[PDB]
Amino acid sequence: AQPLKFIAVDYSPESCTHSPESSTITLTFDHRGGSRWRSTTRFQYGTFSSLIQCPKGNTSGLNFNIYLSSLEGDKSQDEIDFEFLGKDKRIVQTNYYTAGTGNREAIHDLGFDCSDGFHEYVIKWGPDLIQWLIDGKVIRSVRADGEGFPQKPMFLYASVWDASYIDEGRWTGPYVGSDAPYICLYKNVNVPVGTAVE
Ligand SMILES: OC[C@H]1O[C@@H](O)[C@H](O)[C@@H](O)[C@@H]1O[C@@H]1O[C@H](CO[C@H]2OC[C@@H](O)[C@H](O)[C@H]2O)[C@@H](O[C@@H]2O[C@H](CO)[C@@H](O[C@@H]3O[C@H](CO[C@H]4OC[C@@H](O)[C@H](O)[C@H]4O)[C@@H](O)[C@H](O)[C@H]3O)[C@H](O)[C@H]2O)[C@H](O)[C@H]1O
Repeated sequence: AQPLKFIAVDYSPESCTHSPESSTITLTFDHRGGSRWRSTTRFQYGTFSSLIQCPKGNTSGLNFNIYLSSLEGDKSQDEIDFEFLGKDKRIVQTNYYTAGTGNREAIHDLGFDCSDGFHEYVIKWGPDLIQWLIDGKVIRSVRADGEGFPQKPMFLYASVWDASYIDEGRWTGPYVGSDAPYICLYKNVNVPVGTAVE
């Protein structure tokens, strides 16, 4: 594993702040919206990790995340996700996509408030096994079957966005915004050294 130091920012770069000397990338959500960072290379399998401290206060409406995707915006994509749902800061959702088909959501109870400090989130991606880990514990394991598996090379992505418009607000809640600016911290992001492609 190696630190990720070369990133790209896909929109609203003034809402993404990188402090290389502290190995910390910070995404802000406020009246300007949010932002999204990514690796500049794709990867073909490997282990991906980050310390994450989610935003303070009433995060209803917001989605903050870290995920692998073959290309954000593509509708036939492969993906592996961690997504925090802002109305409940004591859960995280995992999911994965195969050629544009998802619908494999699972909700996990964290046992902590995801904004209380840094916690470690890890995705291990292989051709027949994917694991999600939180603070060193496997929380989900999936194996390849006839129903598809993520195999395209993928970028590492993270964003904060207002998802309150999704499913009439049932997914992340209405956006209240009482505690803007919301700041999500990503520290010690680590990506595979030898399966980067590109
Ligand atoms: O949750 C992570 C991940 O989970 C998977 O399950 C899913 O497959 C992924 O798509 C999802 O990724 C995140 O998706 C959101 C929503 O966008 C997606 O669906 C809609 C489609 O339009 C997108 O292409 C998909 O990516 C995404 O958040 C949005 O990203 C947009 C950019 O692609 C943002 O639009 C941009 O906003 C800029 C800022 O200003 C505008 O928005 C804020 C307003 O205040 C302002 O008035 C607007 O002008 C614009 O400058 C820019 O032109 C515009 O393109 C959008 O705001 C944002 O919500 C996450 O980034 C992504 O990680």
